Amino acid sequence: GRKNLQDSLRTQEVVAQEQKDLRIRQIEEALRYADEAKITQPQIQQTQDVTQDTMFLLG
Amino acid sequence: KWTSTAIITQPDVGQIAGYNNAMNVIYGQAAPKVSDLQETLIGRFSSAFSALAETLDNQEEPEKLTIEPSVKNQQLPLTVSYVGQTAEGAQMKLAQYIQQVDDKVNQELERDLKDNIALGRKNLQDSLRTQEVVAQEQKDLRIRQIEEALRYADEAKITQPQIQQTQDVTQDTMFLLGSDALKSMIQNEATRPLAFSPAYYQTKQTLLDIKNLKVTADTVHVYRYVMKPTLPVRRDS
Amino acid sequence: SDALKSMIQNEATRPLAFSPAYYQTKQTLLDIKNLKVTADTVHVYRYVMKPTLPVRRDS
Amino acid sequence: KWTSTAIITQPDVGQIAGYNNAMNVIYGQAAPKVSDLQETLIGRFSSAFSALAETLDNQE
Repeated sequence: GRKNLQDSLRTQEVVAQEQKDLRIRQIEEALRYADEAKITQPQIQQTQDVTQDTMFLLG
Repeated sequence: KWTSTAIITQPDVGQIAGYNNAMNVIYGQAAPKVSDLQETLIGRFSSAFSALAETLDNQEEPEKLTIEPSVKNQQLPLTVSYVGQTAEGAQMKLAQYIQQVDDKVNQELERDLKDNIALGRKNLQDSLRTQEVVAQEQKDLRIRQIEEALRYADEAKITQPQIQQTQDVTQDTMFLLGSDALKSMIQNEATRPLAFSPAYYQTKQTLLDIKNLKVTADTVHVYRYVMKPTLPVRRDS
Repeated sequence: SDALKSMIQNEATRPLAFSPAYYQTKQTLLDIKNLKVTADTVHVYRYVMKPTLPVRRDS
Repeated sequence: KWTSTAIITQPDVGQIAGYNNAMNVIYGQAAPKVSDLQETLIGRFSSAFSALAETLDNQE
């Protein structure tokens, strides 16, 4: 069971890394788009946990 | 010449639990039923036992293996008996024959289990492939709406925010976000992350577990020994 | 007016309004085309007893 | 001269399940009911088993 569990935790890290890498790509695309739109500044004085779609408000 | 006896009872309930879980995943909604699994295991043994017993009965040899309920001393379950021509031999053969039948069924169960898995791999692989197409199509439509919106915006005379807070909205209203952001999305249309169907991601989770999966079908038994074969002092035939 | 003109100018393209029947049609088509079944590993019988000892009589 | 016997019982329920589930879910009122699937499988099993026996008796 412990051998299984150690394997499972290992495979799971690989899936996490792939997702982590994909989100970082979406962030790289969002920056060029935000500059292009002419938002190079915060549209809110606040900061919040924010999805890709509403991300642009961060500046 | 000499009758050696052994006493047996029920299946090992625990051992099959993993076979039952796997079977539920593969078959799913269609329903493999619990009932049919009990019938498939019990059937491999039944059919196989009867045949061995059959072969022994027909030959003009005194090698007679029989089953009926009989008493132990403290439990009444099934008593199995074998008549051998030497006492030591009746005890050895009886052990060997119950076991040999255990091995036969376990190999038939392992064999069917393989068959279940192979059917599941064709089905998963085909579903996964189909699911991507529908998602990519739906996506291609949403991209089209982003294009339509841009055209609408350039006519509408809104090229910049009429709404300060960004949100997702359909092509008729989208233009209010402003043309400039819309122009970029179209320009970089290809890189955008691919859309997933609620079914698709589920499929991937299931496949992901399936490769991890542990299951037994070589150490399962269909009987347990209450009394293991003993050396006889009975000269009944 | 500005939006309303754009819609008329690009009248042809406009999305299609679809009934529940459309989604049911694609749903049913997708589902038959995946399906697989059994064809030789299916039995409709079980043996309580495997053919046995000939010394019996019947008519 | 010498007669062989076998004893049989119910169908293997899990294996037919898919055929029945798919059929009802996809078609609805339009193709066979769970009852009608059942009736049809047995009507077919029963007519064939009996027909082999019938031909066989009639032979001497």
